[PDB]
Amino acid sequence: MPTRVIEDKMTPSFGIDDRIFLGEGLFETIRVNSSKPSFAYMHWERLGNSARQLGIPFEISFDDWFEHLIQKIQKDNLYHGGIKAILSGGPASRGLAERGQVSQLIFQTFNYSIQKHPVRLISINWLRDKANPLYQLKSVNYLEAIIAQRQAIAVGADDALFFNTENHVTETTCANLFLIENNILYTPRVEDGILPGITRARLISHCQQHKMSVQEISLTKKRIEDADAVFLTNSLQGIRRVLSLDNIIFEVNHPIIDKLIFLLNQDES
Amino acid sequence: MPTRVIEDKMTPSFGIDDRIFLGEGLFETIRVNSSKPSFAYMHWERLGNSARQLGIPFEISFDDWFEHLIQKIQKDNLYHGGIKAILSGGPASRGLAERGQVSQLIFQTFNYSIQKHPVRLISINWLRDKANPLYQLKSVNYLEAIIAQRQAIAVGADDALFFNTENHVTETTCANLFLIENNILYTPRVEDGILPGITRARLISHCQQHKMSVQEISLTKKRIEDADAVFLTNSLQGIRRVLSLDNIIFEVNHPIIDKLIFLLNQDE
Repeated sequence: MPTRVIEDKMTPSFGIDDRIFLGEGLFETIRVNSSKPSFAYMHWERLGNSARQLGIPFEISFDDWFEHLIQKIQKDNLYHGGIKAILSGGPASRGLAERGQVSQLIFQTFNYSIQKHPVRLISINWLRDKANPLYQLKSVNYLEAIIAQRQAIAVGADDALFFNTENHVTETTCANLFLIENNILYTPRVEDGILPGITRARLISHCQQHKMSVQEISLTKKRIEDADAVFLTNSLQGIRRVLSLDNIIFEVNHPIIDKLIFLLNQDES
Repeated sequence: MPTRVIEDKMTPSFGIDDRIFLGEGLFETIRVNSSKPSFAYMHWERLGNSARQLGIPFEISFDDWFEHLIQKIQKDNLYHGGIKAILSGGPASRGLAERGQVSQLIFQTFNYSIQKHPVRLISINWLRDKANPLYQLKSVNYLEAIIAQRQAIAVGADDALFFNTENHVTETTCANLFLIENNILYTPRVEDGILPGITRARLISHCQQHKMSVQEISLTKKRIEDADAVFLTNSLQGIRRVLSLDNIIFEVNHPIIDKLIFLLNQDE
């Protein structure tokens, strides 16, 4: 059977012959609320879609996936917190284009605090090609993000914002970006070369259900600078308000943001 | 001691809290010939330079490094083959900008096969910014290269050639590139966003020593399309001849290539 969960016997890890050491690995970071994994299906779907694209087996049913998440939450006594799933290409013979016959999955829980202070961003100087497939995969290849976040921290900021080679905004090191102008929501298109976030997707669905105008379009730096508000989304933090980008301070409050926080919070899927 | 070697106790690995699983890892691939590692110093120097750039501790002296290599060669009965050194950021608390207090170093030996057939390359469609620091580091973040290599194999090619956002050649998935035009050697500049190869640097040195004109300059796709010959360099395979890039076919012979193979082989 071509996908193996590595269980505790005490924390599991990947062996040195695993292709995850060449970067052949994917992850999902799942919020746990009241001992229940939030949006377990959407995380499974995305992980499987990405695995398929990379040729990595992902032969674990949704029910078994969900059961594994529950057994981890129960064993580690988690109520609120997170679970990270890491899928490796697996042990394989040496060679860049070799193929792991059996992929390996590890689950790990953690506890963390939701940060409520608004975030300070800096723009990164190097650009991404929207055609580079790496940027639509939640992979283990995060050094770029690490370097960018360290630069942000070095200059007094919290996180870094990337742009593509058409000078359009994509995302930060860990979150999708939204802005609000004249009570209309804007966010970069999937085609701008972003990670298609689950939280982003949920927020768009909520807006559609509530007939709140939301536009998926290519956004220049000037659009951000001129926004009424700017905020970020991800599964662990939900919506995070943005105080500034480079030398531009924003108002952090908006009724649309409070409404969206409420709606994301009520979701028990 | 902020750098720990993980020894056999048999095979060692990194723990799940290690920042290597976020991509914070560097490597060196060292050729071994008749039980002797090749250019151990240049490999140590590069890894140290990169670790310093990333803030990963690398408190291992060259003598210590060399001793580790020889001990591993001996223990594994390695005569001809390779040694891969992997340096991880190490265990750390959760967070993307957290820092490993103690980096971890693991050495592994392997046999490998020498491939001498002239290679067929394809050009990759997505471009890299030369200002993206990733591309000058020999890191564990090789998924881009994996995807590219798989595309090359799908159409019966051997390797894939990357370009930067100024439409200049950089490197392949595993090797630097050189071209010959009118008996002059040309190779992309380090500033074009390439890994500064050891084999590349050795070749530049041999050319200088033998009065061979060698130009480190930005190269367009057209320059390569018009080249007399094209070849690749890395530690394990040495000089590799190039038969084709996309639909463009090259003569694989050139007197300069023969001379350079001779000169690099004394060293190996």
